[PDB]
Amino acid sequence: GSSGSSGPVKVVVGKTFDAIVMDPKKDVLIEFYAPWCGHCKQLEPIYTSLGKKYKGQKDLVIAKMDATANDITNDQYKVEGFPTIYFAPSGDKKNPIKFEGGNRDLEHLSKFIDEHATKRSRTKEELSGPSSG
Repeated sequence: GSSGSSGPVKVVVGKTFDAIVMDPKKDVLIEFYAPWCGHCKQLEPIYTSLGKKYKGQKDLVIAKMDATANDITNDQYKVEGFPTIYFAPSGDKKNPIKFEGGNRDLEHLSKFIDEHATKRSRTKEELSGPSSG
C-alpha cells in the first residue's frame, strides 16, 4: 500500500524497478514517460485517471518511471518512443506486453489492462498475432 503524494500513479526508479515493476506478487503496469516529450503531456492526465481508477483492482498497481533518467537493466523492456506502457504480469514478467492499439486513451488503455490483467473478469486471450518480440 502506497498513497499518492503528487498523483495517483505510483512512481518507480531503477532502485525500485526490479522490486516493484518486477514484483511477482502482483501485475504492475510500468509506463516510461519522457519529461521532454509532448505526447506524454497529453497522456499525463489520461494515465492519472487510469491509475486512481484501477487502484481498486486485484494485485494491480499502475506505476510509471522515467527511462530517460533510470536505465532499464532488463532487456525485454525497450523504450523506442514515448509514451511507452508495459504490463508486467506477476509470474510471466519475462515477457513484457506493450500497449499496441493505436489510440492511447483512458478508454483504450483500460481495454488493454482488463485483457492482459490478472484474469480478474471473464475474459480470454485469443490473438492470432506475432510471437517474437
